[PDB]
Amino acid sequence: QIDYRDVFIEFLTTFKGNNNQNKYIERINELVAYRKKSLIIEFSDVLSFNENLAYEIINNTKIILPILEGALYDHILQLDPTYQRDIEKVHVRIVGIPRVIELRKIRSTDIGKLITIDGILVKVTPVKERIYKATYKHIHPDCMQEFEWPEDEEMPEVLEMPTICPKCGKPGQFRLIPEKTKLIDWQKAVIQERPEEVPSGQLPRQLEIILEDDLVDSARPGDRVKVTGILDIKQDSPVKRGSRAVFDIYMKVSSIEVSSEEDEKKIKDLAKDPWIRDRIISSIAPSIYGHWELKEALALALFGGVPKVLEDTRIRGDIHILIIGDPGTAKSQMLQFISRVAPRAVYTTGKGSTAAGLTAAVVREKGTGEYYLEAGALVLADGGIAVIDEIDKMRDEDRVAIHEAMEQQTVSIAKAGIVAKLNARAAVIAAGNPKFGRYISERPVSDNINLPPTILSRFDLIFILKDQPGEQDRELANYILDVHSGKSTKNIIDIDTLRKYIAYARKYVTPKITSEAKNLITDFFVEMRKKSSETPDSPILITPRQLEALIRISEAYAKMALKAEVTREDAERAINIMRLFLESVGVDM
Amino acid sequence: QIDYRDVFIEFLTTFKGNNNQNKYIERINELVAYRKKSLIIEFSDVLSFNENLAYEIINNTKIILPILEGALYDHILQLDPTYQRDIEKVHVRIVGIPRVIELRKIRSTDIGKLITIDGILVKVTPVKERIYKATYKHIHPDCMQEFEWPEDEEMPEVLEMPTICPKCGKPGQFRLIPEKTKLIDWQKAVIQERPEEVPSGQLPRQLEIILEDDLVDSARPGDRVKVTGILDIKQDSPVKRGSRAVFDIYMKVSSIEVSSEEDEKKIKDLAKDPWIRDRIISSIAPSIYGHWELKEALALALFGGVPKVLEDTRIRGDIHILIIGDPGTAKSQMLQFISRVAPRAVYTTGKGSTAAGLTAAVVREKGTGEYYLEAGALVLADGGIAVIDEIDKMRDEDRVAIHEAMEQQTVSIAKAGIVAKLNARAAVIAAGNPKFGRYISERPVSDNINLPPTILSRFDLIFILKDQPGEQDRELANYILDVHSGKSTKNIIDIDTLRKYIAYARKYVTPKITSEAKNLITDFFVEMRKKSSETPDSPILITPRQLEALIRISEAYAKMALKAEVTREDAERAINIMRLFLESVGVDM
DNA sequence: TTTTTTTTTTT
Ligand SMILES: [Mg+2]
Ligand SMILES: [Mg+2]
Ligand SMILES: [Zn+2]
Ligand SMILES: [Zn+2]
Repeated sequence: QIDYRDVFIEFLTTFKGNNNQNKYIERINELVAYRKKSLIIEFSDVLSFNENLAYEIINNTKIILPILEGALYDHILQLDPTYQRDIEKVHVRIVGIPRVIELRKIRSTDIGKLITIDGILVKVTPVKERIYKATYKHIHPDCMQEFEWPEDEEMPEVLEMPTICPKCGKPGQFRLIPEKTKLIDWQKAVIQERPEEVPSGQLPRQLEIILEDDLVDSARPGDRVKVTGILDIKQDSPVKRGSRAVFDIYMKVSSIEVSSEEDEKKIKDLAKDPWIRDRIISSIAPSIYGHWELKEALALALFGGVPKVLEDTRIRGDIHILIIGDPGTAKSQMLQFISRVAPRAVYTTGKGSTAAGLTAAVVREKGTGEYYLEAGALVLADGGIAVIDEIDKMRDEDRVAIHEAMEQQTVSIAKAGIVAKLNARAAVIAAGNPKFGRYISERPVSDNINLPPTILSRFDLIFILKDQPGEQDRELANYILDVHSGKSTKNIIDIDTLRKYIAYARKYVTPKITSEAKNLITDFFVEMRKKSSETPDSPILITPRQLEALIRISEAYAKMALKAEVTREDAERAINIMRLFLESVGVDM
Repeated sequence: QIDYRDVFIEFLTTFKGNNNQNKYIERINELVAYRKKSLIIEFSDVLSFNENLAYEIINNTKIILPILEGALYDHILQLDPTYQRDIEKVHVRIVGIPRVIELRKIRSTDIGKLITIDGILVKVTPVKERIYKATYKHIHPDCMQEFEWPEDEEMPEVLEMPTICPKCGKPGQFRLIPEKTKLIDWQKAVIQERPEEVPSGQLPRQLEIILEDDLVDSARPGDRVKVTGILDIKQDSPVKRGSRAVFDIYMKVSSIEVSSEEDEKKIKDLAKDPWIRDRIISSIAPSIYGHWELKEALALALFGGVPKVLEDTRIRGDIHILIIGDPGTAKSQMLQFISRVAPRAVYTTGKGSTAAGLTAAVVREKGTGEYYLEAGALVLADGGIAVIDEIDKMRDEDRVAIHEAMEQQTVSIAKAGIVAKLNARAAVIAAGNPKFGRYISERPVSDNINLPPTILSRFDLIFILKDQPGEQDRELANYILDVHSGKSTKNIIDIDTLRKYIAYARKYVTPKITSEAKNLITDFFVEMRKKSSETPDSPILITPRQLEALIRISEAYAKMALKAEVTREDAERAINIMRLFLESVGVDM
């Protein structure tokens, strides 16, 4: 019963963070500048400042938020009167709730309480409008009266029409007036539990969440998010009894977090090391012995090149890697590691995927009867990495559907009266086996690969892996047994901070090509083309695409060290890595 | 007539266990400490204590269970007052009901009586909420009153709305109030009769069961369960009568069990025998003469290895066995025995299965038109054993769908806008015939097996069975006729005990590799690679997977004797069994 | 009819 608005104001105005700069007065300072009508407050901060205040938000969230939000609005008005007539209400979002519940463990006792759920966003609906205060006209020749139907109460989830006119007391028919109705933004989304918490032999479960007002379009499908809000039962057709007094539960989101300053200096400290590139390479798949050249190639694909957008066309900035090897060469283990360290990645297999599922699917809604597009794997991976294991097992008629997405980075659909074009700017990493399971050194490269030259030319680097039992078996066996014994390699960058390093580099680094790097790349390309003409029967063709691979690889090397330009050292590395690629496919220089 | 609450309370406090330890008193505090809010009792113990109490439960179940619930709740509160305000209702479940009825023999006379049914779970729905006490607000300009609609009575299965407002006596509009409504967890499951109970030439029958409150998520599909509760008729769509006074039936589950301390003593006593490993092997398929190396191999697959989960990757712990042999070599008979003895096994046929059915299928839901996922055979066998008979009869383009699930133990689907990953951690045992039906000694091994090297490397052990007539025919003929004569081999562990032994071993034993075992395994693997390179023509490749096979087999041998360490003795056995596998495929050592 | 994944018969 004690007043908390005064406690809120002093907490907001007076608070000391770890940085010791009064974090919480800068957020409200930016609140009036950009007019976002939403404030983020950490539960750890309010708990430290006032234990009693933190509890009251947890257990009395229903009747403490409108009071608390009203106090904040008055303080905002005092700071700047211009906020009036621009924003009517300001929302306060609380994050970091200790009450975290697994999606499968939700029971009846959790209804009506503020909880937090971690999951994967799979579906988003277009933004719509919801009525919370309607206006009606009594169509009865004596009334012609206007009244807001739900008095001193917002309109419930199910729309209800008045039966007795409050202005005359007589029944009849009522007409809604849209221009006098108050609306609010409304969006529906579906949250799926993470594969980590799925029990054995069970399919994952899904939960429906509702986003309103400024929370709409705050995330995209495939993201990993944490949602805080209140659970409630869902009503769809209350008019039809139809027995079965059983309801499903939904969630009203109060705040959403999508998966800080101390990370910047931590990343900058790593880049200061002159051997940062070697540290990153050594940190790729620490459980795999050897394969140093493959680890270097996979590191480049994670960073990628610099895309170019021009007046008339655009140039692909992503790097594609293809690996062919004998079974048991740990090709899949490295691909699994890539899908974990990448900030955004989609893992698919050759046999378990279709052309429609990879790019886009045209699906007909049974109710409406209209066709609409469904995002494929490549579309969902835009701006990230796409992994296609067992690519050689895909049907050739089905594999050609990704030819344009791999180079033009677009998906074109002309089906069922729908013509559309979707961006698919995603790097592709693929693995497969030779034609006869294992590579045969007694036969040419032409029949060993068994892939059309069109798709091969789209890959920047192609590595052929040969399992040759030699003198390294003892070293390999010792390394494997140490892994099984729990021994772990040291002096490596862990997966969590490595993911942050890649995300920062891909966002704030854009290397430029210098004059000295141009000469080295130009000379190598001329020699590469001349050497290729010696053998025309090989299925590997040196096209102008290979020249752009040199540029992309060179930029990726500079981006690893957070450099602002491509020097001659990066060009030398780019030439060296492709020399190994050419040697593997049988081209010697 | 008389009150049994005093008898019930003293029954728990005065009952004596097997060794006079009062096996009910220590359950009460466990319920209090863990707040499990559910207590189970045994009918035979109740019958052994007081015959009158047992009859009243078995007959007047609908009027004595709430009475015993109240007495139990009072006894908990006095034992620990803190139990209040956390659990407002405690359920008591009775098991071991003598009234057992087959699913196909249910008649109208059994309706409303406490009965027990044994069957197989097939379908489970997501957990929902059911209203048992609602709150309404009369939307009439004069009432604005809130009341609980069902007075002194639970809300029936049909959602019924008040017609006359009790607070004012007038009809009108009533609005449900979810905040004041009381809910209860609700789940729906389908149970199927056992295959051995189905009459000749008919499909198995199914029954619908309802699980509520703590009984939700009590089992997974494919389990064998025993459900006890009251039968009742199902009212689904009573809005329109449409004649047809015929109704279905459903069961309200009161207690459920799936598929003990006495068994642990028996299991531990068996492991004390030094020759337990040989005793266990002799118990595998007692009706099959010979094939000692195959029985030993099948025993290892039942126990398996130790899966390793690291911060960046995970290692398969299951063991895969492949058998190729001439027809009539009892391959199918031995595989059928494995399905019976394994705690969780799925039997499939190569011809009677498809790629979608083995791993996962995307099906368009008819009600909404939206695609969703259906678990395949491998997913349903997670944590168990998958048996694939006639693997050679599968289409090659269709058999490759299980390559990922057999090594990475995952299933990836990218179809119709659905991207998902599922765990398929199961062991695969497969059997098949050579290319020409029977093994041809003239031709090499490569054309006899007729399988790609990729799938062959996935199998830890491969055995080739040759039906060669010889001097052993008389011994085989005598053994078969003795089986047909009813004679049974003695000194073998029964199938029921063996299943319990395997389940205990797989849950509480995690062997570790010692230094001595590491040296023996490393030396053998190096020798294997050197020998394989000398003859680069065999269809078997010694990949690094073979090294991990030795580790998994070594752990399985230690796990068979409930040993916590892998001594040198287990390494020698693992090396010895692998030697026989190599000699079978013609790889001399 | 139409696109899609699936089991099935039959164009
Ligand atoms: Mg692989
Ligand atoms: Mg057979
Ligand atoms: Zn009126
Ligand atoms: Zn009333």
